[PDB]
Amino acid sequence: EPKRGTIYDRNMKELAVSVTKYTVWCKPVEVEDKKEAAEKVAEILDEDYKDIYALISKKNMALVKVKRWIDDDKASQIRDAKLSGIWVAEDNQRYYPYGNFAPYVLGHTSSDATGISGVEMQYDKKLKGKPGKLEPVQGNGLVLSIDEVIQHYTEKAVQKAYELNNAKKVTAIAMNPKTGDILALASKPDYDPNDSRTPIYPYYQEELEKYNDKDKIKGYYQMWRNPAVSDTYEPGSTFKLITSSSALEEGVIKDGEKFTCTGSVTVGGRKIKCWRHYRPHGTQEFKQAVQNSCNPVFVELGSRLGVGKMYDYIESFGLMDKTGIDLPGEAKGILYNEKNVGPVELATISFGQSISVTPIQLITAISSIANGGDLMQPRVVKSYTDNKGNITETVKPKKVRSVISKETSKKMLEIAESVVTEGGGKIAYIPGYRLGGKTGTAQKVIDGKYAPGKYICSFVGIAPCDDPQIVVLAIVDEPTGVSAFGSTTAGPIVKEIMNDSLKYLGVKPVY
Amino acid sequence: IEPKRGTIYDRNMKELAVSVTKYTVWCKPVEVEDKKEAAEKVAEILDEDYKDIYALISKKNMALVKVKRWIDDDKASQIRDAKLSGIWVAEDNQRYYPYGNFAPYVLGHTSSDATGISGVEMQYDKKLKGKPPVQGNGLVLSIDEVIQHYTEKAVQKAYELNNAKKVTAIAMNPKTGDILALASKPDYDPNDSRTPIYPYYQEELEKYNDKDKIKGYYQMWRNPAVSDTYEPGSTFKLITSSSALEEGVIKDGEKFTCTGSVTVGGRKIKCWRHYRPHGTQEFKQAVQNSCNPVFVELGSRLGVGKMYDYIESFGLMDKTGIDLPGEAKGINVGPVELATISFGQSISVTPIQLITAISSIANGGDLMQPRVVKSYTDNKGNITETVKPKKVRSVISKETSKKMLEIAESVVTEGGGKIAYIPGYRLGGKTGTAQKVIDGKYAPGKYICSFVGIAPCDDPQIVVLAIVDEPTGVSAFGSTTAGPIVKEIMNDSLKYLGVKPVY
Ligand SMILES: *C(=O)[C@@H](NC(=O)[C@H](N)c1ccccc1)[C@@H]1N[C@@H](C(=O)O)C(C)(C)S1
Ligand SMILES: *C(=O)[C@@H](NC(=O)[C@H](N)c1ccccc1)[C@@H]1N[C@@H](C(=O)O)C(C)(C)S1
Ligand SMILES: [Zn+2]
Ligand SMILES: [Zn+2]
Repeated sequence: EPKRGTIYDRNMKELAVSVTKYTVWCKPVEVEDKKEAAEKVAEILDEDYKDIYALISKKNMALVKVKRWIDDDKASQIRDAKLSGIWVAEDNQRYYPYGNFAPYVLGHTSSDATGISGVEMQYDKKLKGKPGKLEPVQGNGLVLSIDEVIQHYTEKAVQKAYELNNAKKVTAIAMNPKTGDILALASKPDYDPNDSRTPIYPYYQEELEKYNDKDKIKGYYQMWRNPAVSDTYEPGSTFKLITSSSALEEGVIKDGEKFTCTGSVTVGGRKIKCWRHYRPHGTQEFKQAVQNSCNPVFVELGSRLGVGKMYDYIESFGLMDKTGIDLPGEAKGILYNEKNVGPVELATISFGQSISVTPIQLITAISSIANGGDLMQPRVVKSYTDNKGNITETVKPKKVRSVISKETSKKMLEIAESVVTEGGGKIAYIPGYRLGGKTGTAQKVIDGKYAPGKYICSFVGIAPCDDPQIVVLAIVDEPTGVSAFGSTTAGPIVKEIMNDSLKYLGVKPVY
Repeated sequence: IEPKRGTIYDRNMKELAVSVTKYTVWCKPVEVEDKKEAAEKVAEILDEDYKDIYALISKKNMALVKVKRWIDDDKASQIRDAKLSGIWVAEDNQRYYPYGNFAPYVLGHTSSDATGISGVEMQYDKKLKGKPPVQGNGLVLSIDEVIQHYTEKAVQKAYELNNAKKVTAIAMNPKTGDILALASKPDYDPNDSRTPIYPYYQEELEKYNDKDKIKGYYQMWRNPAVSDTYEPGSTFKLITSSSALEEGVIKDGEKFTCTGSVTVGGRKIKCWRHYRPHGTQEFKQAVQNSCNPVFVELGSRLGVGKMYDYIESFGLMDKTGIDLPGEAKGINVGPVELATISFGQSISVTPIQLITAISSIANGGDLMQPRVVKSYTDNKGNITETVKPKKVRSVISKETSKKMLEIAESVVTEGGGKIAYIPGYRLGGKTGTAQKVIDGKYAPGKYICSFVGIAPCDDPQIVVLAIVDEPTGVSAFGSTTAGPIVKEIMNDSLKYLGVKPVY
């Protein structure tokens, strides 16, 4: 079996490496004195007698693995023990040196070192070594766009929010909007790629004993599923950045136009309420309606666009199609067919309800607003290496299309900054770093229906808005026992990741 | 009449800088006998505000007033044909750069009185100036406009891709010391030398009060390739290696062992790749893997004495004497400084010093004076004199030169330079990554990445130094940032130079 190629972060830190280890094997029948062998092996390996005894006493199993991937020192003690029916064999370990880290990027391999999830699978052929015969050649390596420092800050912020919000799931993606490079992708609960079948979060512990042995592979695939690329969700008010960009690009907002909030608008015989319908926003300039997250104003902009223009921009921002991200099992969101869209559906779409997207779709779309209107193909793999760590080839950023003009982009970045300085994203304000973004709080869809007390809260951030270098999307899925708002659950995630990442990146503060 | 300057040509006699005859409208106010009637006519012809023209011709206290500068020949004979007593037109030559925003750090530009204030325009101001009208003598640059276009294109692409503070590339003919190309982004347009054409310069000029704007101008105009110093990083291992081999301190088939670190006194210098040490290495392989411990050992075997002699001999302590203005001269810790110096840290050079040093390795060991001016012409475009290639000294033997060219090729075929590999073209070179020295202190997340290429290594015809200064949002390594710049320039330039592929 040949070693797989090494997977590096963008600073050439090893994230996944094939290392030559030794495994302790046993044929029970060939073991003369089982208590004696168990005690010798147990002492060498530093394991409890009763556990090693239970392994080498096994019935009807002709060949038993006693312990995988022991170091050379302990493997030499086993050999030199000269025990019967007990031996050591060379065994390639697929080792992930940062452990419970970036599992939904890296993925993992089966027993035979075949990639079965994440980058390990997507680039299985590129990573595979060339076999030897009774010497093997290590496979070519990969350099990710992922930065282990930003990934750490992302994992840390997401793990904190998961505990604090007692959430079903917390997910964050950090993107370079200029290139579409993923800097970080974290979701909790997650798994350790060093031990892909051992749940390390109670949630997955409880989910794996709702399956019999025959069907446990289904529970494993559930735990290995990348929520950033495979799950869909109604994005809430973050989609108001899409509606705003579309409205400004189409010229449907007059300069100095005042929009009046009375707390509701009637469409299709239904009242669509402002969140603050008890205390109407009254007269608003457009900037102030985004700051206020005033639903009726977005209903009006949706109507001025109509179903056709609205669906053109949704398609153009990439929200009806896979992003083409180089990870396995991407979904493509859920949207009502354009020609069956009624007035109430159109009105809700205008503020991000009755449309489902992946997190990757939504961050990719928002990144085009932060990149002069250019939609980029997201990617995780930036470069290929030989088996000695030498770069052989690097991948160019791919511009898919211009969604909006440079002028609309600049106006939107000025509006996004004002949401964080003057509006509903104030919680995420960092002095000197010109953070912009938008919050969402959306009732959760389960089996095509809106369930009660179950929300998805999100915040998308862009920094710095004068020259965007990082976009962060954080999603808190079903926060429990807390103020369930985008600002209070997800805003602190984006603020922490932005604060730590911009200082790591050396972004100069401007006060 | 300030006479026409000499024309500046590329080496294929394409015009890069030429004086063109325009016309200026003059007034002697005490002879405009019918002022606002005379100023109504001139206002239309020149299309002026009817007031701005009157205001100028009705000046009580001036013997001569310039009405409008650099007007076209139609309007010149229109003004002559109106035969007003106090108003005429005179010739007035304008400097034009037909390629516009192209090799601005080589060409430079002039002030309104046709005096050169940067680049070749200033360095050769005397040679270019006309007789007071006889047009001045012209220059033929070593610059090739085709290779310059390949260099500008590669450097602009890298500037955008890497969101860098700056990208700089020099192409040199190692046999002659001739500069084939010198480009840097951001740069400026010598046709309009005070209007920033890059956001970066738009920002840096707005930081000065209008009164103090000159420090801003001279910052936009500064040629980073001759005036800016930097820490070369591992490209310096080509100097250290050449020096080691020339002194003979490397034994034939000697093996060097990497275990992630060395001990050069109590202080232990570690390798850059101590996570997976390189193990046992032929010298070739130490250079391919850029193994720091090996170059420390080589440094120790030379001593401070011989190291500093070789550095000086390669010209790295002295100006090159390139014929451009404002060249930087450039910038204690015992065996520890000696150790770090061995791979290009705590040592600062200009890009022109470094490419000149590497060029001597690629030219059988002959250090050459670099030059941008190959020939002089008359005022009619005939060549009168060619500047001879000037050897400064032999730094190493043809033997050491051949060994170093074999190693340089192996860096690109087998080692850290693989990104730049072109089938048939025998490229060699070395990557560098350094932390940026600012006012003497290393920063955080601030790297200068570089790649020096030599091709073909069996008969070198071109050396290219590419430097990406502060790449942003991307992996900061010589190979990924600077390697594609050299590859692109080498690919386009070797075909144009008519280098035959050998498979
Ligand atoms: C966008 O997400 C909007 N959300 C809604 O209108 C929901 N139907 C809602 C959920 C919870 C409470 C009230 C309404 C606006 N943006 C939200 C946010 O920015 O957090 C909001 C709650 C301010 S309303
Ligand atoms: C030569 O430039 C060396 N560079 C360094 O030792 C820097 N201190 C460094 C920068 C980034 C990461 C680790 C160390 C060696 N040559 C470089 C190159 O060829 O680009 C290198 C990164 C392989 S280390
Ligand atoms: Zn409202
Ligand atoms: Zn080493």
